[PDB]
Amino acid sequence: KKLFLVFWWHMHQPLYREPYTGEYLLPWTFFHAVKDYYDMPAYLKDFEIKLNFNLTPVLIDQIQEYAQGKAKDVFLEAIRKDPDDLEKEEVEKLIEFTKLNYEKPIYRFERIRELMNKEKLNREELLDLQTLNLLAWCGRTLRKDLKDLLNKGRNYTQEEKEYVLNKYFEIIKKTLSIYREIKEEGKGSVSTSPYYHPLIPILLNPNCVYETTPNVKIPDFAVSFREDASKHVELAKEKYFEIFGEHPVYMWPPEASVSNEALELYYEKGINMLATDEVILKNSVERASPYLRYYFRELISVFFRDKTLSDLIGFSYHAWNAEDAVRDFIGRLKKIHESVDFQPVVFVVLDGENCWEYYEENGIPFLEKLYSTLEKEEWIETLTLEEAMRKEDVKTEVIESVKAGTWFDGNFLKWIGNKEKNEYWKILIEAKKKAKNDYILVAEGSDWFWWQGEEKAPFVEVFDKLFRSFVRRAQE
Ligand SMILES: C[C@H]1O[C@H](O[C@H]2[C@H](O)[C@@H](O)[C@@H](O[C@H]3[C@H](O)[C@@H](O)[C@@H](O)O[C@@H]3CO)O[C@@H]2CO)[C@H](O)[C@@H](O)[C@@H]1N[C@H]1C=C(CO)[C@@H](O)[C@H](O)[C@H]1O
Repeated sequence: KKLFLVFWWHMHQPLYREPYTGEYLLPWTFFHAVKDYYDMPAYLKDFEIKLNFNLTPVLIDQIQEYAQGKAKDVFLEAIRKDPDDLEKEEVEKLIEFTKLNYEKPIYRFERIRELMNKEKLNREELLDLQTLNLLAWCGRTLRKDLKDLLNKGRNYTQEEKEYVLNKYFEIIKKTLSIYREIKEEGKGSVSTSPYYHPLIPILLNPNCVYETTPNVKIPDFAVSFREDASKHVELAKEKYFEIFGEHPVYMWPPEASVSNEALELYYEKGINMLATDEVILKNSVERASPYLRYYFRELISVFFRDKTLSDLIGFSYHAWNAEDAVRDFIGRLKKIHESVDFQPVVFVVLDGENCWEYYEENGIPFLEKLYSTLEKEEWIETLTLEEAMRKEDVKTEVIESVKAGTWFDGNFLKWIGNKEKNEYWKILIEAKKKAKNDYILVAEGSDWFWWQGEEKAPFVEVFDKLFRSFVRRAQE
């Protein structure tokens, strides 16, 4: 009697490329590419387990642009330059980026603490600030290859910085290749999402928000987004087809967001299985066990992630020592295994790149111990999405209706329902009436609405510039 364990690591960035200048106004795609997007699948080179991944099409587009040498990344240019060539504005951006990241364990260099205590930085201090920002985002693979430069911690030269940059771009250039490799080796399945990571249930029917939050105010949706919802899914199938050579049959719904109408759309577009959140299941059925494969109206298979386990990795275990965290996680799997007489399917589904910066050593001791342990546990079998979808010795249940929501409290309030978020929807609605090109799809991404109207969101001015620039460009 096995426990079936399914990891599904979701990878996404919104489009940081400003459409009029072509400039990447934030470096987050570059930094998560060199830290996470190659290294997370590359664990499969060292550990005999299965791991699955979601890649959004808009993330893939940007990874490609960086790999081809065509991304004009303004923050990265401030890092690359000799400090004597830095603009006043660039020194400020560097310092402010450091301030934002200063307390994360991956930034634990005493030299960074020194540099932020200084009133004015000379050329050598700015080289250290530049290079330590780079090295803070070093991924597992190059953490081994560049170990000696990392331990130096100070006194970096321009040549050493450029060496690190070149190795980082080598990692980016091999990123799509490693997803193709682990896929064709059967070591993991790769899914995608609707193209720009929108909230499909809202695009199909904004009234679905009242299924969970009847008191919310939303703007006047005087235009239909139903066709755009279909386009996000169809364009995502095409982008995935181009990269991996087949149409995707697994999709991760952005923000775990489902509704009865969204599930119908995914079915109509040929998607065979998706996953969503345990809160949705609890809101939708009485006996809400996440350890079964569900069939929505006999149309499409649905797994509900184990929210506790997913949240322990995503939010809890950074505050734990690595050995104790793995002990805790394995202990919880043992409890699940002996809590049922059938073989439970245990989906662990979360962002694949955002939690690690808060762990010691970028989460590498944790994942190395976790994967080493799982590799050898005889009562656990990790599965690909394909194996989970087609496995015969599991329990199943039919579901006729879901209550529309997301994995954030089972509702849509993180993206709609206050004056500032509603203003973005109003802007989008107005622009859609006059839209002439697919930049309107870019502006439908969930990310713009998440950062709008929030207390101190970092660089929200940049997200705002991007959203409004895409909305402007969509009408031209
Ligand atoms: C400002 C923020 O930008 C970057 O964050 C991006 C994430 O890295 C991406 O993975 C993507 O996240 C979305 C997920 O895919 C989705 O599943 C859901 O979880 O929503 C996410 C938000 O839409 O897109 C993000 C940008 O939209 C950057 O990587 C990240 O570090 C930056 N976070 C800063 C913000 C705050 C306050 O919230 C601090 O807590 C962080 O420490 C800062 O680094």
